Amino acid sequence: SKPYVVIDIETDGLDEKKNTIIEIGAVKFNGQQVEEFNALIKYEEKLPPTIFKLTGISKSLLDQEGRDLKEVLSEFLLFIGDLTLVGYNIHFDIQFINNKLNKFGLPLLINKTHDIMRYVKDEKLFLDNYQLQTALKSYGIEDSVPHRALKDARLIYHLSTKVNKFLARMKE
Ligand SMILES: Cc1cn([C@H]2C[C@H](O)[C@@H](COP(=O)(O)O)O2)c(=O)[nH]c1=O
Ligand SMILES: [Mg+2]
Ligand SMILES: [Mg+2]
Repeated sequence: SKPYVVIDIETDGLDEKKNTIIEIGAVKFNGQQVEEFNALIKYEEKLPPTIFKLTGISKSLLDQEGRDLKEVLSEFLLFIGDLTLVGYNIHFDIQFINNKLNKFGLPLLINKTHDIMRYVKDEKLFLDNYQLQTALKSYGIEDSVPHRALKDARLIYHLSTKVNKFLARMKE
């Protein structure tokens, strides 16, 4: 019943400093209903075709639909406000987002956070592994993970509504 925002990003690599954000997505429960945020990011580098393999995102898509990262980050800060942020291995997203906020002279995140993966690890002890895809199956969600920011955030949000220990902490 408390508001929260599930966040997810896609990147061109794993290094918060040297790699960059190519898509941001978020699903906000504002206390009454759901709202959504999503932007692809303009990109001037060489996207490792392994990124194309994983996400389906190409240079052509970023050129055609991408938006300036600083502008998008400013809008993202307005969308989340000071609400609790939720994710799946959320430190990955926070490390990238804070690195780029700092780079552009924007405020950094000070939001409280909850990580659905932590709750899954404690509830589903016998999972083969703890990739998001594996966790979803364990809770009766058979969707394939597309590795697109808003689509993944929707799946994480759906998962959040099925993890009782998380819901108990967010109640009231
Ligand atoms: C799964 C995976 C992700 N990544 C990067 C690119 C993805 O956009 C970003 C976040 O992953 P994700 O699709 O699960 O949300 O991390 C890699 O560089 N190699 C990988 O094997
Ligand atoms: Mg992710
Ligand atoms: Mg993703």
